[PDB]
Amino acid sequence: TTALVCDNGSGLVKAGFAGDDAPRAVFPSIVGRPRHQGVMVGMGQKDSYVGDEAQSKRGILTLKYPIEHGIITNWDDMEKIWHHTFYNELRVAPEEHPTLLTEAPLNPKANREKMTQIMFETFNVPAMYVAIQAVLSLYASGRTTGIVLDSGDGVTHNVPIYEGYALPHAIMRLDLAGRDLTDYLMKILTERGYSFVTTAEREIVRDIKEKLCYVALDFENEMATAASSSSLEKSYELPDGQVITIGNERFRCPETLFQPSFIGMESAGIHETTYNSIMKCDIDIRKDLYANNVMSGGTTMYPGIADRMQKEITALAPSTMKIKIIAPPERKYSVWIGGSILASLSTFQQMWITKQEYDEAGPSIVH
Amino acid sequence: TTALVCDNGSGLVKAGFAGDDAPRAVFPSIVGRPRHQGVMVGMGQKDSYVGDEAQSKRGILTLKYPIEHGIITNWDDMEKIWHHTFYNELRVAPEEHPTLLTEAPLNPKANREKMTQIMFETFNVPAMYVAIQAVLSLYASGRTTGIVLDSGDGVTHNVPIYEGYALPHAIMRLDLAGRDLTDYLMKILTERGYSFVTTAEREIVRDIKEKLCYVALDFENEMATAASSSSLEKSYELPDGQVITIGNERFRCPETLFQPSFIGMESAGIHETTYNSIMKCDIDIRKDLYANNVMSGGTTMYPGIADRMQKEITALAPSTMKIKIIAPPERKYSVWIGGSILASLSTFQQMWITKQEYDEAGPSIVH
Amino acid sequence: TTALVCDNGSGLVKAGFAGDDAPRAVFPSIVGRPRHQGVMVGMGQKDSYVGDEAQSKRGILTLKYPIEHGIITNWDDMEKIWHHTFYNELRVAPEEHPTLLTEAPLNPKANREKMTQIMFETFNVPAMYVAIQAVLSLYASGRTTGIVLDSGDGVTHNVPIYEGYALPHAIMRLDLAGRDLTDYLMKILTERGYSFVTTAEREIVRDIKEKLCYVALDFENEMATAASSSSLEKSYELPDGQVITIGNERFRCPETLFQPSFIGMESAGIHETTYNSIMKCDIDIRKDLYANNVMSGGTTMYPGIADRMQKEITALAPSTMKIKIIAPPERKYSVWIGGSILASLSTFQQMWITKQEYDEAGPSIVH
Repeated sequence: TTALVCDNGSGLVKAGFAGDDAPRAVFPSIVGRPRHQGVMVGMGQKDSYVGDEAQSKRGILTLKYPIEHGIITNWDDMEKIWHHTFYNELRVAPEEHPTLLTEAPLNPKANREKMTQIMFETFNVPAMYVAIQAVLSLYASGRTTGIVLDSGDGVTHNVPIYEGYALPHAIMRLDLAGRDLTDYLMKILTERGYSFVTTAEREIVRDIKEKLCYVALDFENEMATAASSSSLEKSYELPDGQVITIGNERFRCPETLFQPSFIGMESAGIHETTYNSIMKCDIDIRKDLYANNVMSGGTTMYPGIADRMQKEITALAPSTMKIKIIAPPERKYSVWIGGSILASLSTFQQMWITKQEYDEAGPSIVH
Repeated sequence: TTALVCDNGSGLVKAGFAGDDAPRAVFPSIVGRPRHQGVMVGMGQKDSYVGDEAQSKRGILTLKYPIEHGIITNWDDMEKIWHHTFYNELRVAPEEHPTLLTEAPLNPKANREKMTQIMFETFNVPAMYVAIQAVLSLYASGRTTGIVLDSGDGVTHNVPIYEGYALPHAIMRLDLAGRDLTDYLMKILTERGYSFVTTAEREIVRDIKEKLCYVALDFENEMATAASSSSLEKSYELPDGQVITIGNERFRCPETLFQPSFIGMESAGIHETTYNSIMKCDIDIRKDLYANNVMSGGTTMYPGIADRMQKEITALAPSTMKIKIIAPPERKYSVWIGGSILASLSTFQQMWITKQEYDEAGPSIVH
Repeated sequence: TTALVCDNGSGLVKAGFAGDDAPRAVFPSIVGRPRHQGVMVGMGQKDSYVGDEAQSKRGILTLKYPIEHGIITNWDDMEKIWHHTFYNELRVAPEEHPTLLTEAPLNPKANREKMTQIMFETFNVPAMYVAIQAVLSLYASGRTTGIVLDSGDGVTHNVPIYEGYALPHAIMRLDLAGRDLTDYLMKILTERGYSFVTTAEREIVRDIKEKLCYVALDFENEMATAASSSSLEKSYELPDGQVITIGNERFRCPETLFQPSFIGMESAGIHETTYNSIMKCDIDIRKDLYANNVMSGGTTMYPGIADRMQKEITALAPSTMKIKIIAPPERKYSVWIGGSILASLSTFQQMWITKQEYDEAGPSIVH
């Protein structure tokens, strides 16, 4: 009966049936093989633990994310993510639900084909559709115009949409955030003697990326007050007992979003990719792209944005033009709240790929 | 029919069929040749007396323990231990029982090979398995995680196990206790004029190590109250008639377990080997190694432990972490209660070495 | 007058004035307190012996290396290393020489500050500079491009440099070798019954790490010929009289450099850190990083490298690309031969920290 909205997270895969409030299942997408000798012999141990149990059994496994730089690294682990989610989380049969899957707008072909093809032949869903994650965040936002920011660990994208069409030549992909923000945080916590070399401990770094980080209002003046003796230093507690005190680096790591030079990436910041995508759109349409800048995803939830993002864009943009930055409550579930609206509406249900069409055309003509 | 659990004591060899309550036979493992001229001529005297009769015929023999510093000194005496136990104690035929043998985790190779090989070719058992003594104490404990302490006269070991695998690089071997505690007790009883120079009399020292010793709560303050006129002095009775009054040295000898400098050993105490083995294990796993410290063996049965061990570890360990020291009732039979659980369970019975495999591979591939 | 190049060894501190051939003084960096009771009463004994005399007075002391995991453990012993070297080895006055000190590229802050600050305030040098050990090995190598390997007991590093700039986001630190290779050698010599438990005896293990070890060409086939009766076994002689015969473990211990799983470290081998640091550098620059792989330090002097290192990298690297592994004669003095070239050249002498600047800025602005 009911359609299923399953979002192919970069993080953080999100799953829930059509409507209403939020995804029913969210989990960190990890598969982990056992890296220690089995001498206990109980045995009772699984061949590979998936999440969430692989986030409660850290250090006895070696966590490997299955999606890396926005591409699925191997479909052997990906299929196990899917199977684990459908059977032992959601508890639904594939033959009972038409599904809805997500992708990234600037991702290589035939990665959507191979995906679509494997999911139809392995799980035998009765119908399917694959949406780019940015378009769904417009439905979630409830605006009919604007530039969409889907930023997750680790693929960001910048898609401009105007009432009610998209401009093909204006889409910008930054590989700037967020797994590289995790790795950069791990490199600048070494500056205060906190060395987290192992795979498992890298998750702890990610947890400090959630809770303790913030973004500055003005870099130079936050760097100034960091030099002062005042308490920028916040004390985190670690599962083994250690108390970790981080200062400067706490606001330094997210600031990378405005200066990619810090992480050593040549590309221009969110600051400039916003401006340069708007100034690749037609003159008349720019008037309503200003004041319809819509952020989304989990990596836009740091405290110091959006009024940093606002002040930076407003400084580079032409004088005497109104700029408002639209940032929804609960951006982490934005894409999913999109998907729910889509699959419930008539009539584009009948633009979904159905099994009869798949039998005829296979991976051809997916576009 | 029934499998036999036979524990290769360092002491104190322990033997009993599979299940249930306790080993059927325990004995001090001594062989003794006759050190006096035979002029009685009855004769009727055995070429060498084994225990228990060699502990009732002391002084007419020279007792020689067959396992010394955790290694079997010669298999000529060891084979006589085995033969004596199977035939004139247990009263079982070797061809009727699959056996279960024990070893130490950090013991030289090919001492397990040579053992396995001699026992298969001499006693012709139909199947065999050799377990390290620490792993069996986990089965006895009924916990799935924790650091294991097998301390017997005279090899201790410290093995960390986490659900349900072992960490290879964290095993610590101290040669600190217990035959050196016997020898140290013999050296500090000389301080009160009790000189026990002969081999036989050394057993009497060992008996005073059992009954009269205790461990302090705080060394410095027990040393203080020893200087006081109050009765720390306890009167032991000796088989010849002598009444021996020991004071300070009564709590001094076990304290060596926390300060190896007293016996002149360079290595760090149980205090520090516990901490340093935990801080060689992964950060996430340390959280559940704290509060799963499991003691075992006969030399952990002194009265003043475990709350000395507790207070000392709790002082060196990081602040705000829960530490409980798990010390079973009847630790002297712990290993054996382990072995019983192992050989009764399916399926690792079919990971035992069988005669057909021994015919094919011999001492090769025992690992 | 003349500047002094003093290399802050992890081993093995190296010292010599500016130019020409080799360091004038090399020594094992040990401080040792006396672990036995002083009953001889001559007396004439020093409070603590430093090396070299602490390597001729082993067993009466407890040797403690002052640098542990690449960090200075306490500056009380470090200052005594420095004082001993300058006064009773080199025989130079601190006020007479501008000095040159070394560090590690991925080492916590403020460990270079605290060092610089203590050495300026304690020894009152008229000028100072602190170089990372890898950059100096490029000057020694005489190449203008390439990835630098500084591997000493016990911090390795992997720094890529291209004509004539460095790439910040490509530096990799492995804590894989070499004190852990010493400890691993001590753990696998126990497999042949050679138990070297004490601190002093650990030096003897280190000496067998120098002389008798080798690296395999192909692991699986060297493991095969080890199973054969052919003489891989080499006989070492020990200062007490013992003749030690080691076989398999002789080539097993260095092989850890290609498989960190053996020592239980989660990180990827030199094999993969070489490849993964090159494939984090820009596409155009990789062409000349291939064939400019430059090794350095004392722990790269084992016999079986570099043609193992070559064959392993050449197998993982893309097809049809020339790979040469540059390994200098006398790699143990490489860093120092670097330092000599640096301090002799104009003009970056005037980028050294001078006393006037230290008076003004102190430990601030060392970077």
